[PDB]
Amino acid sequence: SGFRKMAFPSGKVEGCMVQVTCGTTTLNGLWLDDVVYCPRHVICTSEDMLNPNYEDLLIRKSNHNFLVQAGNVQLRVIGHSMQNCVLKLKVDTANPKTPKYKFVRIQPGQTFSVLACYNGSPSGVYQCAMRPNFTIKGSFLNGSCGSVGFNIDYDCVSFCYMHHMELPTGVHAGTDLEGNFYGPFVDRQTAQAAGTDTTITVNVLAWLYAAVINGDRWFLNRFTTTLNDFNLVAMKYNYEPLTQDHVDILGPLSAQTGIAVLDMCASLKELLQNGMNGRTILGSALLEDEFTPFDVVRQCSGVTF
Amino acid sequence: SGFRKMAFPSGKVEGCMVQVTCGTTTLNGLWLDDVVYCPRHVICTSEDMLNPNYEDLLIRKSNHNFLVQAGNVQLRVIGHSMQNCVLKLKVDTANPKTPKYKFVRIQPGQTFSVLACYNGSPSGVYQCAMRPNFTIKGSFLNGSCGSVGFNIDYDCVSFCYMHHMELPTGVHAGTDLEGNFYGPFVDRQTAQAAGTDTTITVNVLAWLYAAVINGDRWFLNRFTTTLNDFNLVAMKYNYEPLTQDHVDILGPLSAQTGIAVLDMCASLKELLQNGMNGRTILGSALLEDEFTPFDVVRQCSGVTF
Ligand SMILES: CC1CCN(C(=O)Cn2nnc3ccccc32)CC1
Ligand SMILES: CC1CCN(C(=O)Cn2nnc3ccccc32)CC1
Repeated sequence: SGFRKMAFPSGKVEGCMVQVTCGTTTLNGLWLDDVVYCPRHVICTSEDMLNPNYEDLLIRKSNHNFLVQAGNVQLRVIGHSMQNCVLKLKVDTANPKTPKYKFVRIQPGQTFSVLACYNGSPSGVYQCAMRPNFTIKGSFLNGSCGSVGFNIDYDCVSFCYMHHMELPTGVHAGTDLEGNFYGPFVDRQTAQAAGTDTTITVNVLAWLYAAVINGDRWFLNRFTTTLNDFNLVAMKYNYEPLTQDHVDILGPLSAQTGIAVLDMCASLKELLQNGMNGRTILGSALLEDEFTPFDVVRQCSGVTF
Repeated sequence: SGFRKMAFPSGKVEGCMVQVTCGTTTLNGLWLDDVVYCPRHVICTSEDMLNPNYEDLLIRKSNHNFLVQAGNVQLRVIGHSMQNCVLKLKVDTANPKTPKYKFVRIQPGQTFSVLACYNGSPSGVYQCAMRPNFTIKGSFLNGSCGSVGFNIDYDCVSFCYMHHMELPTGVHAGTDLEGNFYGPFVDRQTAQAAGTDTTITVNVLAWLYAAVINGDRWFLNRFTTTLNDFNLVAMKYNYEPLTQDHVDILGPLSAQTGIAVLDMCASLKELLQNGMNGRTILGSALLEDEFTPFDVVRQCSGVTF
C-alpha cells in the first residue's frame, strides 16, 4: 500500500536524448531511428524572439549548421525539415537505443512523465497532467526546451509532449511530436492568454478511490447525489463537468471498493462545500487531480514495463 | 521556473534489476558486477514469517536453488552468503550494465529516489524522504521487495535503500545495501513500534526558499526570531530542532534570495501558529518536508547526470 505521484521509469527515453546547437542556441533533441526532433526556436537569436519569421530564419541554415551530439558522439546531419513548430534533422545513423515508440496527441486531463534535460543530459523525472487549458505546471529552466513527456505501455513509449515555452505567468507550453502546440500558444516571446483552467473532476474521484483503497476512510459520508446535482456543484467550484463516459472509466475502481460512483461524488461534493477541516487525504491537504483512473489502477496493481 | 517532486533518472538502475526466486517466493534483486543483492526473506515460506530462523533456512539451500533471471537471461549462481538481512549471490557473469556506484547509509531527513519493481521489471519511480523515525512512506505492493532507493551524483549511483517490509501501520522499512535495517526493525511479520516521527525542519525551510525563488511570496512577514525561540515552537509542533549546521547548509539559499535564515524561520513560525488560511505554497496546502536544501539548489540550477 501507499500512494505516490509516480513517474514512468525513464531509461528508454534517456537513451534518446541528444544536444542540438544552432549558432548560439543549445537545447535538447529526441533521437529516434535516423531522425532528431527538436523545437524550431533553436534557430532563433534574441533579436528574433518577439516574432520570429521561422521560414526566413531556416532558409539561412544548412545541414552542417545543426550540431547534434549524443554524449560525446557527433551525429552527421544529412537533411532538415520544419514540421509545424518542430525541426526534424535526418542523421546518417539510426539510434541503436531507439525503443518501440509511437507519437500520440493526448487529451486534456491525461497525465504523463517528463524527463527534464539540459544539454542533452537528463536531470530528473516527474509526473504531471495536461491541464484543461492545455498548459502544464512543470519544472523547467532555461535550456530545458526539447525535453519530452511520455507514457509507457508494456515495451512501447508513447511520446506526447515536447517542451517549448514558459509563459510570463510561469506555466509551461509545448507541442505534440508533430510540432502542433497544445492550446492556443505560438512560439514567440509574448504574453499569451491561457484562458480559464478547471480541476479535472474524474481524476479527483480516481484519487479519492485510491485513498479508500489505501485506508483514508474519513471523507466517506452517508449521502449520495445525481449527476445533475453534482455538476451544479462542479460548476460553482470550477470543476470539469462529469459525464457518463467518466463514470464508466471509474467503473473498475467502484467495483474494487464497492462504493458507487455517485456516492463518491457525494463525498467530493461535501469536501468542496466544507473543505478538509484541517485534515489530510493521502498526505495532501487539497484535492489532487493529477492521477487518472488508469494511473490509480496501475499503481494499485503493480503493472510493469 | 516551477517546482516538482522530482526523481533521479532511473535508467542506470533499471539495467541492474533482476528477478530472484527461491522455492515459492519471487522478489527483486540488484545485479552489480558479479553479485546479486536481495532481501534474505526470499528463502522463507509463510510458516516461517512470524520469526524465521534465517540461518537454519539458508543451510537448507544450495547455489542451484536460487533462480536469478535478468530479462529472459538466466544467471548462473556460483556462491551465496548472508550479510545481515541481505543475501549476496555470486554469479558467473558481471553485469555489462553496471554503472559506477557506491553503497551509502543515509541519515534521517535525507531524500532519495525509489525504483519500484515487480518480478525484476520496473514499474515506476518516485522521490521520498527517510523519515526521522527511519521509516519511509512509499508505494509498495507485494512483490516489490528488493526494489532500491538511490541518489545520483554525476555518473555515480549511490544506493542507499533496499525495500523489505510493510509494517502493519502501512509504512515501509528496509535496509542499507549491507543489509542493516534503518531503524529498530527486524524482518519478521510482527507488529513493530516505529516511534515518534517529526517533521524535517531544515527541509521545510529549504522548500520555503524554493517557493520564494519561484514566486510564492505571500508568507513572508515583517518578523524575525532566534534559534532558541524558533526551537521552542518547533518542539510544540513536533518539528526537528534546528541547529547551526542546518542554518549553514541553508546558506546558499539565503544568499540567493537575500532572506536571512532566521527571518525565514519567523515566517515558518507564523505558518505553524496560524496555518495557511486556505492558501497554497508551490501547489501544496501543507508544509512540505521532502526536499533537502541540496535538492532545492539542484532543481533550481539544472544539475544533470
Ligand atoms: C520562442 C521563445 C519563447 C520563449 N522561450 C522560452 O520560454 C524558453 N523556455 N522554456 N522553458 C523555460 C523556462 C525558463 C526560461 C526559459 C524557458 C524561448 C523560445
Ligand atoms: C519477513 C516478512 C515481513 C513482512 N513482509 C512484507 O511486508 C513484504 N512487503 N513489503 N512491502 C509490502 C507491501 C505490501 C505487502 C507486502 C509487502 C514479507 C517479509
